[PDB]
Amino acid sequence: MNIFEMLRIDEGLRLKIYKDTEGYYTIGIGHLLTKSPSLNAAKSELDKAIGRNTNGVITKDEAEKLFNQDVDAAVRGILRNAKLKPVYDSLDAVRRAALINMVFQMGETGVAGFTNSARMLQQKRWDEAAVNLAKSRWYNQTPNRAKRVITTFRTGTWDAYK
Ligand SMILES: [Cl-]
Ligand SMILES: [Cl-]
Repeated sequence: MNIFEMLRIDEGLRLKIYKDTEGYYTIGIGHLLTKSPSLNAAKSELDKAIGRNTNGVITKDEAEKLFNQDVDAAVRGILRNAKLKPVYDSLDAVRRAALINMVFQMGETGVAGFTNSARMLQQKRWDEAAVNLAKSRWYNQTPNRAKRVITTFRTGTWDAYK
C-alpha cells in the first residue's frame, strides 16, 4: 500500500462534477474545484484545470493527472511549511503517508493548526496523539476516514486499509 492507493480509497473516483461532504464542487479523486455555490463557476474552474471545454465531465486519465498534481503539491506544501516539515521529517514512511492524507484533505493551514497533536507526533507518543486527533471537527464530520488516518498514526501499519 502507498499514498496514492490510500488516498484513492479515501476519496474515490468520480468523473462527473459532484459535491463533497461539505457541499463543495469537486471532480476526480477528491480534486476541489471551488467553494462557490455556482456550478458555472465550477465548470469554469474545471475547464481551466484540464485545459479544454469539458462540460463537467472528464476521463480517467484526466482525473489521474489531477491526482498526481495534487499529491505532488501536498508533499511540497508540507516541505515548505515551517510547522509541518519537522513533523514530517521526524516520522517513518507509513506515518508520513497519514500526514500527507490529512493535508490533501484539509489543506496545509488546516493541518498546521493541530499544534498539540503535532507535538505529540514529534515526541512519538502515539496513543496520546490519536486521542487528541479525535477531538476535532475533522473527526466528527468524517469519522470513518478519520479513524482510518488515526489508526495509521497510532500503529504505524496499513492495517486500517486492509
Ligand atoms: Cl489545478
Ligand atoms: Cl467518513
